[PDB]
Amino acid sequence: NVSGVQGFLFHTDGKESYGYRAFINGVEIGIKDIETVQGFQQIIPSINISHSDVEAIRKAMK
Amino acid sequence: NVSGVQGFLFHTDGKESYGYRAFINGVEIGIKDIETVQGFQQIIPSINISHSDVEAIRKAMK
Amino acid sequence: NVSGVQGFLFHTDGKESYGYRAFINGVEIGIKDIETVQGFQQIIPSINISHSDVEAIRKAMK
Amino acid sequence: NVSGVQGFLFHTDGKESYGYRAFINGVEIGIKDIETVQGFQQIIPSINISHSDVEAIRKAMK
Amino acid sequence: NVSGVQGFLFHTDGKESYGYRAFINGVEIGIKDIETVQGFQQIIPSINISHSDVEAIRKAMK
Amino acid sequence: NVSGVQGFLFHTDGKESYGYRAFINGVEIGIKDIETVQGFQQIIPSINISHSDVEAIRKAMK
Amino acid sequence: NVSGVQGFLFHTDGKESYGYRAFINGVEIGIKDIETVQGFQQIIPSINISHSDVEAIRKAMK
Amino acid sequence: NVSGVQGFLFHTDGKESYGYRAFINGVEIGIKDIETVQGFQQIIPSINISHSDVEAIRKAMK
Repeated sequence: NVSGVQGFLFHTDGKESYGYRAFINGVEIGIKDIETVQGFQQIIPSINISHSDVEAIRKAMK
Repeated sequence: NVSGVQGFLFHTDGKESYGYRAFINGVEIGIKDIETVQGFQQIIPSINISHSDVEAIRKAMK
Repeated sequence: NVSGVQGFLFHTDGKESYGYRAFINGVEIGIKDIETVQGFQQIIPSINISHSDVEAIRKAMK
Repeated sequence: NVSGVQGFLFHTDGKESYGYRAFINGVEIGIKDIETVQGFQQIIPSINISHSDVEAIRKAMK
Repeated sequence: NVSGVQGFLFHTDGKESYGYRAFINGVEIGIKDIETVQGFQQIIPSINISHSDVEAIRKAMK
Repeated sequence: NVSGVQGFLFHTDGKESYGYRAFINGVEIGIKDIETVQGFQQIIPSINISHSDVEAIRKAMK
Repeated sequence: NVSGVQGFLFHTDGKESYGYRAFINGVEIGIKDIETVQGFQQIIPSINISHSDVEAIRKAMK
Repeated sequence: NVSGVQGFLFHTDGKESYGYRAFINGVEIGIKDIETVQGFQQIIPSINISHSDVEAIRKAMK
């Protein structure tokens, strides 16, 4: 993996969107623009996580 | 493995269901929503574990 | 190996069964239910070890 | 990966261009010349990042 | 290598047989039963080592 | 990678040549002879970097 | 590499034989029996080194 | 790479030959015999390095 990035994008398609976020090298960030989502989709996976589950996933990606 | 996640989802098809859970980077979490299960099934395996065996698996998975 | 598990299931088909056990990440456990055996067979190998040899294998997986 | 380089080029196709930049082994640099962009595109990925998201990516990429 | 085992079985086909033995994660053990030999042949290689050479191999294999 | 070398050759085809250089295992060197360039091109990549960008790349390969 | 062995067998076909030797996990040993040579040829490479060069190779495999 | 060797042979086809040499696990050695060159060409690459560039390569290869 030449990119130097490990992690994933996450979002929900449920009624209660939080937009897109990512874990990148163990750091959680918000992604504001569509362009950046598409850019990182070239190099890391993009999965669905419901709003109610984000807190637990945060615990495990710490 | 670009995702930065090692682990697995687990559930039982037996009578005493505990829903879905996962080990994610050595942290055990409960998973509240179907969308999250399907999200993580994109990047980690999903296996069956009896209610009766979770305690021993917990011991191995720190 | 995305599962975060290294190890193997072991059992004997000799007259003197000890059921199924596993080394998971260097930790020995007993597996009580058939469902759990089949689940872990999705991600780690499953080999035969006679009852008389388990003590030596324990020494080496310590 | 024989190059000894992990990282990526990034740029925006939006209105507020910042040219090309890169993370190379966790160091952020600006890239002044087209020849260098084309050189590094031989060994590292090249993705789109909005001007608005660079600050968060910076935080993840140390 | 998902098994968490690195090592090999060894035996001699010469006149002074010592049965089967193995190095498993740098620990030397004797193997008492055919079932165990066949089990481990599923996950580690099995080679020939003369009785006369075991002492030197021991020195290398710590 | 059996060669024990990670890095790359770099040069510019711009008007202002600095000849060939390389980062080899994090050490920057000049390559004076054509024979050596061709030799290392057998084992590491060879990319273009403009003279104006070498200073930044040096910073990141430190 | 599941064998837990890194190294090589070496011998000379020059007039001045030293028999077979090996570096196994950074430890030099002599191999006395043909059976052991053939056994290790299943898992590590077997190359030619002249008697006059063994001293230098020893220096580098230390 | 099962050999436990990382490195390369080097020589020059220029007028000032130094014979064959190698870096083997970060140690530079001279190689006295053709048989050894052919042996190591089985496990490590063999490249051209001008007499004039050896000093710089030495600096990188520690």
